[PDB]
This record gives sequence, C-alpha cells and structure tokens, in this order.
Amino acid sequence: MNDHEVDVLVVGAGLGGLSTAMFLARQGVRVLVVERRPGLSPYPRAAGQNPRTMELLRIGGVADEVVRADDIRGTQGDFVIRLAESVRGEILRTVSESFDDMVAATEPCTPAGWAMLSQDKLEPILLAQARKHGGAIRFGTRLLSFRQHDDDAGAGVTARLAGPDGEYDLRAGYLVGADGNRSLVRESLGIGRYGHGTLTHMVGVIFDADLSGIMEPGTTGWYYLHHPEFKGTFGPTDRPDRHTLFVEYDPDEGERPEDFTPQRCVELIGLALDAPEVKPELVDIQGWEMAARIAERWREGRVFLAGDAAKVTPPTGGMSGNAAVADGFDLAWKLAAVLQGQAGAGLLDTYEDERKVAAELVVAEALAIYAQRMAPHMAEVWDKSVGYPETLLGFRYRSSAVLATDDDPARVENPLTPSGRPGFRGPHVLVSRHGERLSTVDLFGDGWTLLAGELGADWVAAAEAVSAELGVPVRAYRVGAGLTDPESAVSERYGIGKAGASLVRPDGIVAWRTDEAAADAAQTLEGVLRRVLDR
Ligand SMILES: Cc1cc2nc3c(=O)[nH]c(=O)nc-3n(C[C@H](O)[C@H](O)[C@H](O)COP(=O)(O)OP(=O)(O)OC[C@H]3O[C@@H](n4cnc5c(N)ncnc54)[C@H](O)[C@@H]3O)c2cc1C
Ligand SMILES: CC[C@@]1(O)C[C@H](O)c2c(cc3c(c2O)C(=O)c2c(O)cccc2C3=O)[C@H]1C(=O)OC
Repeated sequence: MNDHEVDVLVVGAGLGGLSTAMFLARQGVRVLVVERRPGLSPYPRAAGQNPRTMELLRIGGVADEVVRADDIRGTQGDFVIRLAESVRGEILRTVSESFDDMVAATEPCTPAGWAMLSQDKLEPILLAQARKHGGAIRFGTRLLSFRQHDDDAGAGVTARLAGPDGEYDLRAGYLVGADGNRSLVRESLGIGRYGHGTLTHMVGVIFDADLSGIMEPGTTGWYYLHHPEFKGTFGPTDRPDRHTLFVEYDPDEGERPEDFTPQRCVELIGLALDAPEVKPELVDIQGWEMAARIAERWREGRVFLAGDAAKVTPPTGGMSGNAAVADGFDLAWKLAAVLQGQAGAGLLDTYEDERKVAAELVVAEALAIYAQRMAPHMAEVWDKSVGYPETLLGFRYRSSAVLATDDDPARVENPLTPSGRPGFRGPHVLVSRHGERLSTVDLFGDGWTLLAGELGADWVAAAEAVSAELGVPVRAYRVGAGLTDPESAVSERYGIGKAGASLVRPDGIVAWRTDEAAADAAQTLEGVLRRVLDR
C-alpha cells in the first residue's frame, strides 16, 4: 500500500488552520494547508492576543516576533475600552482605562500578557513558522469532497481538490476542517450545530481618515457606541489613518446591507465621530450576521473541525481568533503524539471533550459581554458572565487525559486563586533555575513536565525511567533542588506538599497530581502516563 502523501491536510488558512499547521509542523508532522483564496487576506478581522494565546505562541517560538510586529495600539502605546454615545464624546462606562491596566488585570496568574496584532499581521507569522518547520501551503486550492478509509484499508482520508491546473486527489492520514463558519467539511459530514443561533446583524466599514484633528491624543481604543441614531462599535487598526466601524441593523424591521450605501456609511461615520469635517475613504462595507453556533461533533473518524467551523461566537470580547489559535494548539499536540506512536487513538477523543466545553465557555462569555456592553436589556436571556479571566485562564478540562479525583461540576475557577487541580492550568509561580528567574508556566510545552516536592527525588528519577519507557519527553523539576522557591509556594499552589508531584501536559494543563509519596513512583507514573496517552 501507498504511503499517505501528507500526514495532515488542513483546510483553510485563517487563524484556526494556520495555528494547527504551525504547531503540527513544529512537531515534525507533514502538513499541507489548502486555501481557496489566492492569498492571505490583508483585512484586520480578529485582533488582539490574550494571555492564554500568548502562552501558546510562546510554546510555538513566535512570541518574540509577535511582540516586535505592528500592533493596533496608538503612538503612545495605549488602548482604552469604553461605552460612549459617540467616539469623541462623553463616556458612559470605562471597561479598560489603559493597556498597562488590561495586562495588570491577569498578570498574577500568567507571565504572558497581551499582544495587539490584527489578523493580517498574525497570520503571516504563523504561516512563516509553519514553513520554517517544514509545513507547506497551497493557495487558489479548494476542497471539493473527501472519502474516508477504515484502518484495514488505510487508514486515511482521500480528498479531492480544485487547484489552478484543475482537479486532483490527495491522501492524508487526517483531514482538519478549518474552513470557516459555512464549513464545507462540517456540512458534508451532516453535523448539526446547537446554541442561541442568530444574535444580531451588523455592517462593518473599514475606512481611511485622518482623525488627528478630532480625536484627543492617547485616545485609541475599542468603543461601544450607544448613539441616539444607531448601535455600534468603533476600532483602530495598525495604521494610524485606518479605522473600523460596525453598525447594528434590524432585518425584521426591513433593514438590509444594501441600505448601507457609501453615503449612509460616511454619514454614520460622521455621526459616530461627531465630526462632519470628515471625508472618509471607504475600504470595505460588509454585512455580517453574528451568532452563537457549536458543532454537535468535532470529529468523525479522521476528520476534525477546528476554529469557526466548530464554533461561531459573537465577536464581543475579542475571543474569535484566540479560540481558533487554541483549537489548533490542542489538535496539533494530540495529533502529533498519535502520529509518532506516543499515544493511541483514544487521545484524539479528548479533543472534542475538551475543546467543545471550551467553545461553550467562550460563547457564554461572549453573549454575556454582548449584553453588558451592547444590549443591557438582554442580560436575562443568557446566564451571567462567569468572569473574563476565569473563562480564558481559569477554565477547566475533563476527559480521559485529565485524572481528577473530585467531581466539582464547575467549569472555571478564579485563576488568581488557583487550586492546582487536574484540568486547570498549572499555576503561575515565580521560581528560578540556578539564577534564571522564570514562571512555572514558562517551564511547560516541550513535552511533559513534572514538578516534584522537596522530598520527591524518587519522582525525578521516575520522570526519566518513564520517558525512556514510553518515548515521551518528561522534564522533571524538584523544589529546593534544581528549581529555587524563594517564597516556598510551588508545593502549595500545585497542591503537591513535600513528597508529591504534579504532571503537566504539553498545553500546560495539569493531567494528574498527588500530595504524598507513592510506594513505587516509577510504577505509578507509568500508570498515569499510560492512561492519559491511551497506551
Ligand atoms: C470576513 C470575515 C470577517 C471577520 N471579522 C472579524 C472581526 O471584525 N472581529 C473579530 O473579532 N473576528 C472576525 N472574524 C472572525 C475571525 O476571523 C475568525 O473567527 C478567526 O479567523 C478564526 O476562524 P477560522 O480561521 O477557524 O476560520 P476563517 O477565519 O473563516 O478561515 C476559514 C478559511 O477557510 C477557507 N476556505 C473555506 N472553504 C474552503 C474550501 N472549500 N477549500 C479551501 N479553503 C476554504 C476560507 O477561504 C477562509 O480563508 C471575521 C471572519 C471573517 C471570515
Ligand atoms: C483588546 C482586544 C479586544 O478583545 C477588545 C474587545 O474585547 C473586543 C475586540 C474586538 C471586537 C470586539 C470587542 O469587544 C467587539 O465587541 C466586536 C463587536 O462587538 C462586533 C464586531 C467586531 C468586534 C471586535 O472585533 C478586541 C479588539 O478591541 O480588537 C480591535
């Protein structure tokens, strides 16, 4: 039989696809992205990288390019978030007072912070890093259909593509559908979505205008507009002369995208800024229906949904791109481990179990923010916010790859007062290696990391015995030994006492822990690893 031609075929070159590819390629996986478009879009779309995204971009080795690249903050390096009636006008409520304060809000639970690139800046950095690690991409190439092949006859997926020289077949070991909300992939498998559904409709206008005259210095940021005439939002880009405006509209009242003529648009831009000296130059006028939809299934056989295809969230709270990047990270490291023989196929089921709950957390937070910031009258239709940082940083996973003892139904915890329980991020704690001062969080992501208590030298020896046994990297660090704890807080935050240990996954999530010593640390650790990796 024939070697697959590629290990993974990723469909779509938005953030979900380029993430999955960059993190697959870094792991030595042969991955091909195909993209129907002739090139990456220059449009801003989703902007801003949250601290969880930043933690994964760090793992992925692109964090330093991300920080150097052009962001959307103003020339004074600041960014404000506000409800107002008009942009240059009087503030109804301030969500974030500055950028330094936005970062400050979660700094004690993470060493990563925020970045502020638009989608068109971030995608080129993903794509470049995928390519440097051996990934490949084909533009102007469209997926027509695919067939699947059971393990006897393969296993694999045969996909049919429409490129420039016409049609052809490609065999992959896996197919990832990162092909957007109207996903050819999801729709082809006949998978339904659930959730609130249509939320609202809005028209986006990207436009050019020098606001140097009508906006006071340092006033760059995101604005929720509650104007007598209209409902909307207003945003910066990475060019000081380019901006975005969104305006709500009712189709049931008879309003249509067609009504937002260049005229209406310049008019509403006039209104939003409360300056009519403005002559904008309109770049794009695009109607958008906002919704909340989650795929019933994130996987059928060797086909996976990732990104918007798996879940559409209202854009409110800037989580759209950040969730795709994270779906991709999860998919990557689990696919890599299975493809290399480090795990059995059972691990792939954790993808859905974990990222499908994450999708629900993201959507719920987005609806709640829509209510609090755009539609205060809707706050009851949906559960109240569980908290922004608890959703992005305090989230918990349950699956076969999380060995939890308790059964607390809570899906988040305060990330500022962490438990160290399985399923949550291993807590941020400042420690140092022999002089190098780092967060416990910066210790994660190569393969598996194990943290042992002061007395747990047996756990350290096990980390090597088990790596060798299973062929998985286990980096082990012991407190008071090769890892300095000045405040003596690692044991306490991770809940490992003096003699226990905490096993942390490739995405920085705690898989397992104990607060005491095992009878045979190597036997126990092997058993724990065999289980979460499906061996
Ligand atoms: C037009 C547009 C505007 C957006 N604006 C905003 C915004 O202002 N603010 C915000 O926060 N978020 C916005 N987003 C949403 C945000 O971009 C996405 O949530 C983020 O990109 C994650 O989505 P994704 O990559 O999974 O899918 P997408 O970003 O939709 O990428 C899917 C890609 O798959 C490609 N594709 C589709 N079908 C095929 C096929 N059959 N074969 C090959 N390729 C295919 C598409 O060309 C597209 O490039 C917008 C998205 C779109 C599509
Ligand atoms: C700091 C970054 C941040 O996440 C701040 C905030 O969370 C936010 C962002 C983005 C959007 C919306 C946000 O509220 C938002 O409401 C929205 C919307 O209602 C309708 C369409 C698009 C958007 C939308 O693109 C992100 C941002 O400011 O990017 C420029």
